[PDB]
Amino acid sequence: STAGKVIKCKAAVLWEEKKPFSIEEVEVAPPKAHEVRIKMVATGICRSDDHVVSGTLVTPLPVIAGHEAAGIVESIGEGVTTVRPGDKVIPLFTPQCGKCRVCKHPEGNFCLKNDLSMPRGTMQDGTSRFTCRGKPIHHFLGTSTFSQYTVVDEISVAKIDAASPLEKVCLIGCGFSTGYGSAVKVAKVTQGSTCAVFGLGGVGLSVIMGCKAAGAARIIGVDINKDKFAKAKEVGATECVNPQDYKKPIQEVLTEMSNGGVDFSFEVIGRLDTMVTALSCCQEAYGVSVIVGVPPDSQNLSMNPMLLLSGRTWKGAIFGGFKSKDSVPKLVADFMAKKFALDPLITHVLPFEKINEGFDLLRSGESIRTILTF
Amino acid sequence: STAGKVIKCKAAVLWEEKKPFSIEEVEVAPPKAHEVRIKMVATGICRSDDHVVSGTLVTPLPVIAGHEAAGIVESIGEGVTTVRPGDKVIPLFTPQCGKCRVCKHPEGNFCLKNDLSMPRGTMQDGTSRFTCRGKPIHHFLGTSTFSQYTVVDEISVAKIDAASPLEKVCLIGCGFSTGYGSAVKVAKVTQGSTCAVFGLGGVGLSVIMGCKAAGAARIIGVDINKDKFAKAKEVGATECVNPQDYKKPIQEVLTEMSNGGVDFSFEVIGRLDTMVTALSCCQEAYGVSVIVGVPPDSQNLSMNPMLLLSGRTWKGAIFGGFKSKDSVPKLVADFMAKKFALDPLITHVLPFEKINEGFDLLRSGESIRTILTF
Ligand SMILES: NC(=O)c1c[nH+]cc([C@@H]2O[C@H](COP(=O)([O-])OP(=O)(O)OC[C@H]3O[C@@H](n4cnc5c(N)ncnc54)[C@H](O)[C@@H]3O)[C@@H](O)[C@H]2O)c1
Ligand SMILES: NC(=O)c1c[nH+]cc([C@@H]2O[C@H](COP(=O)([O-])OP(=O)(O)OC[C@H]3O[C@@H](n4cnc5c(N)ncnc54)[C@H](O)[C@@H]3O)[C@@H](O)[C@H]2O)c1
Ligand SMILES: [Zn+2]
Ligand SMILES: [Zn+2]
Ligand SMILES: [Zn+2]
Ligand SMILES: [Zn+2]
Repeated sequence: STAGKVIKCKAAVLWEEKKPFSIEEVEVAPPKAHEVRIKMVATGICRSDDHVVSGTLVTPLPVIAGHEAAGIVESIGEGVTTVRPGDKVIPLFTPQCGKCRVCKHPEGNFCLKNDLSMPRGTMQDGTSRFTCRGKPIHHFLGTSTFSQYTVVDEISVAKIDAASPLEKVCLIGCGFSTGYGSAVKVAKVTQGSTCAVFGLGGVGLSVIMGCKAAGAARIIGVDINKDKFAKAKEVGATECVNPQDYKKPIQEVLTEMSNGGVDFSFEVIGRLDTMVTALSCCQEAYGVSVIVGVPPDSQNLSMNPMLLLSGRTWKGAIFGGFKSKDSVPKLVADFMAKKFALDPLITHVLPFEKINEGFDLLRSGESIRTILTF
Repeated sequence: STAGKVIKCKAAVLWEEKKPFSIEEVEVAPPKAHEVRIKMVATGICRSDDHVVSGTLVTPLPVIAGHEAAGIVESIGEGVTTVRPGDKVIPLFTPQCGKCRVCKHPEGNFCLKNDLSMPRGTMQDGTSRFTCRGKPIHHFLGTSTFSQYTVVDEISVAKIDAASPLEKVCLIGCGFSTGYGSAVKVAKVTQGSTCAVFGLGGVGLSVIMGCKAAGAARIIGVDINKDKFAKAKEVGATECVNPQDYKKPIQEVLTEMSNGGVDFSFEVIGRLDTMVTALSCCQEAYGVSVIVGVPPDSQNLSMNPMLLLSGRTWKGAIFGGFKSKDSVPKLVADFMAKKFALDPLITHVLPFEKINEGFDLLRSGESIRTILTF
């Protein structure tokens, strides 16, 4: 609660890979010049947080993962000008300093002040703000939402409507924005088109939501988990296909289904094989393929360049192509006006303490988005 | 010679790979329904015809190669309505049937009636038209321009200006159009942008040409052949770099001089390695890399997908994204209106009979385009 000095609270520390999270008592230091201390309220568990544990996404340990949340400004640091104490807010794993090359660029959004290309696991000061035992804990994407209190650089935080249901709205901190943005912003799905979405998780279902918004005619969901097909159909999919039901490669199935290939295909899983399969399944001469999922640390993929030479465009995108600060509050507003629904993504809600259970639900396949409340 | 039946003439037949062309006598058969027989006046030597001789580009031998040329209609077949005997024309290696899904699509240009994805070496009806010695000979991309006379289907021929200079306009058959289109049409170079072009041959120089037309503020040329530089700077290049002069990876070099990467890179050589180096050297969040060169048959390239996750867009294109039949006439017009110059690309003009010498020049590095005359 209240402060101007070190706060002691509970956080979900990950000490080693492939191990459960240890909810421990951490000392969260006060915000410095241009930083804000936020009292967390809810956090969605995304597969990227899971990649940290399984070691697919290399970032320094010990660490406090988490990047999809909504909280409340507990205090403000020297120089802050964009938020104030008591303000509802959303941390931003993709920052927007407003000064670098990309921020200037009217299209690019992968801000040069991010901690994703080369994780230091720090505050921009190059310092940590957490300590457990006596040891300093790293930050994740300068967000670290698996904690009652976290401190973010102003560059990495966005003010949201005071009437927002922080428990719903946290999905806009990643899952929905990344997925919905891939469809509408990065691939620019056209009306009457035909799309194919590989991966029916919380981000994948969001991509389907975006294709429906963008007026697509057919939305083919693809997943090796038949159970996902209901939600997929409920949020827009015109049909779902399970690769395992077939005796021929899914590209062939998809091309034939779409008489020649899909207009837009999306990879929202994170593995080398589906990325290429998704590319190949779209129309050879003008199909667009967008890589949305996060692949394993240092793995290369092999592909035949003639796939491109014909006329195919392959892209990738972080955070749905959205300029972070500008977009999250505008998105939250659209939610408020009821232009899209988040409920369909939310399968579970557990108290933060049951964090490990939420990840088990993820990994087992019974959940889409499980929200942890504080 | 005029006619209504077989015309016995001369041509360069490639009987076996990695062997010179044999200039000999072939029998060119009269055009069937919707076919046009054409008397050739001039042809350019592109690297793709060399790929055929090297076996890098697989197409059934024996074959009569050649894809960039211009000539005059000697005769037409039953049902033709878009050309007449006496008309100047350019045979299109990328057809435009106007009926298929790609042709009806606003941006696609790779017609579904092309003989490039699965090369049969024939004509629309699956039958040849050339006989040498006594055995039938194959067609190349439906054009086969290294012959005094050839036959093409109505969908692979465009009528051009009756006043156009054929030993010039023949470069629009491939080299210019494909290179100019890659910049202007495919990548869509923006004014003020920083471009990079790997490979300074006829096709590369034309890409430079288009970048200038697009308003590129910086256009860097990369080549291991130092002697190409002058002609590059001459047609638009601002700088020229020779990878072999540095002790560090070319992408490091290119990313530093462009302060974090170029806006648009083009691969116009045809190698797996440079298609990746071109991709990496462009800005991570919004850079665009276009593949123009033709890779070796069934070779795959390895690459790290994070490159795309950042925000980069990778594309490829045939004939510069140009819908063949309607664009070629319009491009010839712009030539007539002095909108662009083809003269800097032409370093030699040899008699058709000296086709071998032309190829040797190409291969020795001291040529850009050699025009062969009939
Ligand atoms: N680009 C970004 O900004 C970004 C942000 N957050 C998450 C991501 C990534 O997106 C990916 C999805 O995240 P999520 O929705 O939270 O994940 P979630 O794990 O809920 O969904 C993954 C889905 O893919 C399915 N799947 C797995 N293997 C296959 C397969 N081989 N073939 C077909 N289907 C398969 C699986 O059944 C599951 O439903 C993951 O890699 C996550 O790290 C990217
Ligand atoms: N996409 C299409 O529709 C299309 C049509 N025709 C040809 C092409 C292809 O375009 C490519 C170029 O044609 P071209 O302009 O006739 O060939 P040309 O040989 O004239 O150009 C090749 C140039 O690349 C240079 N080069 C070689 N190695 C390197 C290297 N390692 N690094 C940098 N530069 C290098 C080389 O010195 C030469 O200057 C070729 O691969 C051809 O097969 C594409
Ligand atoms: Zn995420
Ligand atoms: Zn920035
Ligand atoms: Zn060519
Ligand atoms: Zn067509």
